[PDB]
Amino acid sequence: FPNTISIGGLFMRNTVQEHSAFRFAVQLYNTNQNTTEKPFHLNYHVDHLDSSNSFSVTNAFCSQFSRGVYAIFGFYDQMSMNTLTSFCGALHTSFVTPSFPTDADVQFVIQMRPALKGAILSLLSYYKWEKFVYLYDTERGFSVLQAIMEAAVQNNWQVTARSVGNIKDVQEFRRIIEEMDRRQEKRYLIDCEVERINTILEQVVILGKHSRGYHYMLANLGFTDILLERVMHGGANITGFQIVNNENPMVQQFIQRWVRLDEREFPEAKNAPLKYTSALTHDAILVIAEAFRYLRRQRVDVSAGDCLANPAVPWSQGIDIERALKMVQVQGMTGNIQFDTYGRRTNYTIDVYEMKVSGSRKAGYWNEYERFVPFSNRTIVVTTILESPYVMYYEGYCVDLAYEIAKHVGIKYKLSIVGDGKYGARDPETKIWNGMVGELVYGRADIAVAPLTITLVREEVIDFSKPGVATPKGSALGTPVNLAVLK
Amino acid sequence: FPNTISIGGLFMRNTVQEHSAFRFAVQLYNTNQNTTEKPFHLNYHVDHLDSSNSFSVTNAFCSQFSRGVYAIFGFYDQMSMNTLTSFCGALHTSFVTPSFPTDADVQFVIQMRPALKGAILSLLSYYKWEKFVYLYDTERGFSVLQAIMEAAVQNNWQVTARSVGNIKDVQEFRRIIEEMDRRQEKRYLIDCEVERINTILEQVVILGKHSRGYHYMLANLGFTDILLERVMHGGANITGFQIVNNENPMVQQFIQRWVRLDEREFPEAKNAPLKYTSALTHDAILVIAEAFRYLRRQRVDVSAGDCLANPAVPWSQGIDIERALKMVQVQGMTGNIQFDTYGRRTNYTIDVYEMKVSGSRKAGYWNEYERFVPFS
Repeated sequence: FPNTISIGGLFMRNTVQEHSAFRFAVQLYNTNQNTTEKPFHLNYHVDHLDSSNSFSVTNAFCSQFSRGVYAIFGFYDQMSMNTLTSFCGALHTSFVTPSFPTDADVQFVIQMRPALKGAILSLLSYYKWEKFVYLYDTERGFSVLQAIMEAAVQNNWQVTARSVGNIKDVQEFRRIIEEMDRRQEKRYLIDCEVERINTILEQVVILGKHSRGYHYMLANLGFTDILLERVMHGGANITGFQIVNNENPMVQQFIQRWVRLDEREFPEAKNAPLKYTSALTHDAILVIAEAFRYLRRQRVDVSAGDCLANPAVPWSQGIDIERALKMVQVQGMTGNIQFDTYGRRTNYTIDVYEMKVSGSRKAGYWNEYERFVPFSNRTIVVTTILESPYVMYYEGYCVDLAYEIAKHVGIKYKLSIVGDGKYGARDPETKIWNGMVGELVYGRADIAVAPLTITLVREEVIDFSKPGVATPKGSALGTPVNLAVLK
Repeated sequence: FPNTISIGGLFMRNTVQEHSAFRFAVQLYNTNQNTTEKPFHLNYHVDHLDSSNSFSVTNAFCSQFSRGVYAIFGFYDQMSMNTLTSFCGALHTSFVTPSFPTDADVQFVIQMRPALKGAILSLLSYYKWEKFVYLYDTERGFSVLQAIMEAAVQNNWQVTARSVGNIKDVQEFRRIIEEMDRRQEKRYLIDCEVERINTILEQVVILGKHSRGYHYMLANLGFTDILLERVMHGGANITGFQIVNNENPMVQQFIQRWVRLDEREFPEAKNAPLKYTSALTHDAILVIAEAFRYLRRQRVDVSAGDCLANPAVPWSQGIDIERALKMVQVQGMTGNIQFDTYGRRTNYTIDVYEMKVSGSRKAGYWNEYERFVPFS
């Protein structure tokens, strides 16, 4: 068995705290005095790669491979995931990563990040969500999206799915929020990156939808990195998922020893909140150390060419190292760590937090076997037209009719005069309705108590009561308004 | 100058007819008896990619690079474009591709699928499309989506965009169509693949939303590969784009010599409709031949290691080959062929077809300088 074991490290951009955690964990493993805990020295060959250039990624991976490594700890993005995964699976080199788990079943990859699909489904079942929105981007895989769609089909849910990964203008976010609010959707499920979640939440705050009655389920293990002070001040319900529990004594020790690090040699240390990815990196170091100690104990011989060989010769010892890595049983900052045959984590203990007015609170926890266990009248827009004797400065015949109708039906109504001041007609060129007909067809109003003449063209886009009151087609107010008009 | 020019071929899955067209065009160039037309013998080395294992793609590209190739004709998709483009740019190896043009500006890649942004925008402005649906997928890049959104912001349109790339259940298509119909959306822009376009058209036919009052603009070259008879009987307006003019004498001669080929030697050539990708492959052979003939004429010397050498030193003659490939002005099956500094088509004409009940009719043509010119 070698006296010193070297591993490769692959870090992307915007990844500085994780690098510090990696180096600090290696230093901690080396510094251990007990020979049993540290039977061999550990070395790293950290390198930085740009996922936007596959050539550079291949060169970095091949430098790591040629220099001689036993395992590679690295990050991959949706762009560079394929290259690293395929090369690692082809050359028989285990790849420990804390990034998003791969959708497909691939060997020689150990993913430190637990999957959120089961927890999300369990929370949706617990909260009894039968109809909601799902704003998603495909930067962490399609597993969650496919699971949500399959569950909705099976359970006959009403999920409004929207891909927000390609949106670069916040006005589109505002339009989406307004359109979905007009449909009376109180429940959102945001499965996006931290910055995208922040943008969506801030657009919500400006739109003023953070009041009571709104529930936001942030499907991201970045609850600490999400800015929601405004939203908690609003009073809306927020549900989040986390894996690093501050009450764990190991986490407390790691944090207390992590703060005293100088910001020069360990940048970002003791400056910003500890990202969960850093905990995953520390746990990855622990997993590698335990696996290699197990390999040494069992007296397994371990001991490099080029990536591009037509007769690709895999390591005879690669399978042994992969098996040793995947059979590990350790306790780390993220709890129990166990991997199945495909390198995915098992025995999750995801902490489910329910944000309260005072602050964040632990709602409960989710495990693979115990499932989830807890720790415990809108104003209706009435579009009208300014025309005597129907509407005057409001008072008039139509105002009285609207008051009577809103009395016969149980509703609260707010009048609004159409900005363009037109009754309505289809433009022959652009096929765009205007006036109150346009307001009703496009959902900007719920009812039009105005002298709208009943016509064949209009009857095909909206529903008229008896001699008439107009409503958008398919609305729930059609029959009540008709009956009120009768009486 | 070498007496024999060798090129590489990288053909992904479902690329049989393009392979046959590649071989046939190379044979046609070689069989020419004119001394000036064929000053060298053209050889090709064909490999088939998997496109789903980056290791396989890199292995194939490195085999091609090592065996010795002056140019590489190939295909790529969104899941293998980055690898081939990066390797070709780094090693100064020209990559002639009929695939979708890259969103970003990259070097050492000659793309000859004309961009549809200008034609689509011109048609939208000409038809007064100030409110329409936009069903798109990202299998050919985000260029069209970005152009449409910028145009909507600038012109105050009311585009309703929907990414149908990740939809695998037709019920989602039906729900989307029903929702847009409840909002009185009569005009659609479907920038999707041929299979997804066919699925969407099947859904609209099932829902009956193909009457005389609906207009569908299929923003995808390959108008002949889309099943439109069912929607044709409905009477809805359908607009499509093409780059191969069937009445072109060169296309006529190629078809005449192309339908009388052995089905064993040239599979898919007979009893199948020519794809625009095959025409682009033939035009790519024309471009390569013209570029190397020009290089020979100017007495430019052109004449290889491994992919991953640190530092990777590009070979000095790659600049000259790329420059000679990008300065060609040749008339092929897809009309005029010229390239700008970034290896994209210029001075290209896109035929706009409005399909009627009687049959498809060439409504007009679009050019960069002269915009949409209807025939009336």
